[PDB]
Amino acid sequence: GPWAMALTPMEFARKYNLLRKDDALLDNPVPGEEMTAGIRRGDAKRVFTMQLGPYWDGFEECSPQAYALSAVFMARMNRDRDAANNILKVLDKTFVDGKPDFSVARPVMKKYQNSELVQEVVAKHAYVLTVIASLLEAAREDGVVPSSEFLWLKPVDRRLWYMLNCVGRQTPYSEVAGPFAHWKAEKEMGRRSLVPMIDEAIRALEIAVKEVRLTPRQMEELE
Amino acid sequence: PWAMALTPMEFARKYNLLRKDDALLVPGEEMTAGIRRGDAKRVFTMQLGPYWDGFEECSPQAYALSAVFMARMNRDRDAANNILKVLDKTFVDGKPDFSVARPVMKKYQNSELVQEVVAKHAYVLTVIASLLEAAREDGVVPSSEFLWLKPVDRRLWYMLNCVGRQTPYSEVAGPFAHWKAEKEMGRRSLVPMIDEAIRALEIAVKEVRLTPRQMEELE
Repeated sequence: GPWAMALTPMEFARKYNLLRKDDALLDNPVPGEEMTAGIRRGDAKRVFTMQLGPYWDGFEECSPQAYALSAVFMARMNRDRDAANNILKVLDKTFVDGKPDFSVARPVMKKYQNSELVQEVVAKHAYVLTVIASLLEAAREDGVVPSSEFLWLKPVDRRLWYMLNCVGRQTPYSEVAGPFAHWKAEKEMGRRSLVPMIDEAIRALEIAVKEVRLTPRQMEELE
Repeated sequence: PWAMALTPMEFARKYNLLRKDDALLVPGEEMTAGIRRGDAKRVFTMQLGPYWDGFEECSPQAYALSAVFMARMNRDRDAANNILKVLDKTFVDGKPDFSVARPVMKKYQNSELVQEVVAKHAYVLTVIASLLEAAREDGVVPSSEFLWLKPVDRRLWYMLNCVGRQTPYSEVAGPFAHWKAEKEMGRRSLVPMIDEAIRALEIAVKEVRLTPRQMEELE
């Protein structure tokens, strides 16, 4: 269960009771749109909002894994691969063994957290997830940083793993669609936002749900 | 969080291998258990896994990592890196593409150095252990280039992470000892040669003091 596939949009919507009878269609049927559910927008706002996670409030307050990965991407932003790789290898080796110390990253955090490029990112994003996404995107200015290199993350932190895997994708997994939409909104607004900006997640979920035909049993099952 | 390799004492409890060791036997050995030698033999025998019987008969994971290691034995880093790059990328998405190994398995399976390994090892696990050890004559090939194996095949992950190590994890002590035994005899052996794993488990269990709670349970 630490290693399941990402939920598809339809599976996400069923897992969180987000499907409804679509009464715009059920009172005004549109040709080429039959046998499709609608989405409960209010409940989806809640769900996407709860994916956003904690506000950024100093790197020392981050999770151990977010801390140590931020340090790597910092080190890369600042063009220091051996600090970056060294953290990658220690976490790799201790992943083979029982549990890792992310504490290997502390010296690199200390050295780069107040650096110009890191301070630009933190200025411009308000959530841990959206800070670190932007930190990954800047570290890929240096070169190659695939999610490969921190494969160990998926069982530790499913959400963080999916957020970081969608950096560079155009469409995110439904389980990180909230912070991804918010990250983009921050980027479009040119500032950090503490107010959740997750509407694009809802619109995309609606659309993805509209592309899937239900059976009649399934249509009657909608409330 | 992450599933840790069992210690010797946990391995021993999990397979019900501890036994009351009699009041007709050692100072400094108060509160220790003995081992059921027969039952441990059967557990280590079962860890050996299947006989090697053609590369087409291996699991998809074993097939592809074997293909990687052969490629390195024959010094084609690129086709080895391509496979690994491709299984990384691909595991990160829904399911890794083991089929990418197929071409590589076809090109080097009958090559001199692979044939020498296959000749000398009777088990899949002992074959691929030796394929990995030989792949390291080319360069560094850590289990860090195949982190994904840990959840796909735990046994194989543990076997391959033990190549280079002097003491194995208990969960692969059988095929580790067999592998050493075959390298020592200079031939493949179909009869399990797993006594070293029994002797190591006994030594390790004797270093661990039990509580009065745990001693009361022994037979």
